[PDB]
Amino acid sequence: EKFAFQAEVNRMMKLIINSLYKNKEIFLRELISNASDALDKIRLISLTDENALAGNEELTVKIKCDKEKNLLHVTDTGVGMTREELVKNLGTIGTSEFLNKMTEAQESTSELIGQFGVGFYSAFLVADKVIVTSKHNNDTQHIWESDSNEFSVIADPRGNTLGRGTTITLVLKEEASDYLELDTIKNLVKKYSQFINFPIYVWSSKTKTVWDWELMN
Ligand SMILES: CCNC(=O)[C@H]1O[C@@H](n2cnc3c(N)ncnc32)[C@H](O)[C@@H]1O
Repeated sequence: EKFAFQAEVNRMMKLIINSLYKNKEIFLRELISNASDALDKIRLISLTDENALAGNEELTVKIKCDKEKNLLHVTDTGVGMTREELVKNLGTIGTSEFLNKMTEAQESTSELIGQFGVGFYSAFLVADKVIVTSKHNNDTQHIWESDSNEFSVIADPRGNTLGRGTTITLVLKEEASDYLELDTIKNLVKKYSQFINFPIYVWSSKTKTVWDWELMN
């Protein structure tokens, strides 16, 4: 259940965190970009697999703020991940070139992070803990969590609650509490969803005060 990150991943997490220090809100752009890719994959599968979308008939990205819990949630209904995939895909990693590319560019990698497929780690810039709950058609719902010093994966004792997809839950750092603010979230989600071809909603409030999904693109 408990794993260590690959040496290269530790170096990469540090690089990413060190360079994006001043431009932190791109973590949201990167997570949204990953959710898009997840949806594209499931959509490509729905073409050859008639049952692919069985677990969840929708193809969306929903974001919600839990200010009391101090949590940020980014859930997609994409391909999702198996237990093995959570361990390999997040715990392991043009890797060597990217390393030299990043260092020589820090001595704006904001674009070089999205280029390569490692924007997920940028979450650690605003979170102390990152939790990945995911449901894949060929496995049971699992949870991956890490504070960057190690990571573990277990079976979700809650069972299949997603159907299919992934929820990225970020335990926000104290100085990152502005991201629990709906409007701070909407400005960032409306800015980073304008290129995404799947609908992105933010659990917002309207006034008396009812809550519901508000589309962002
Ligand atoms: C190096 C960081 N790891 C990733 O972003 C990879 O992990 C998996 N991943 C990350 N976020 C998601 C997601 N929301 N849905 C599906 N796979 C994901 C993909 O294979 C990514 O390429």
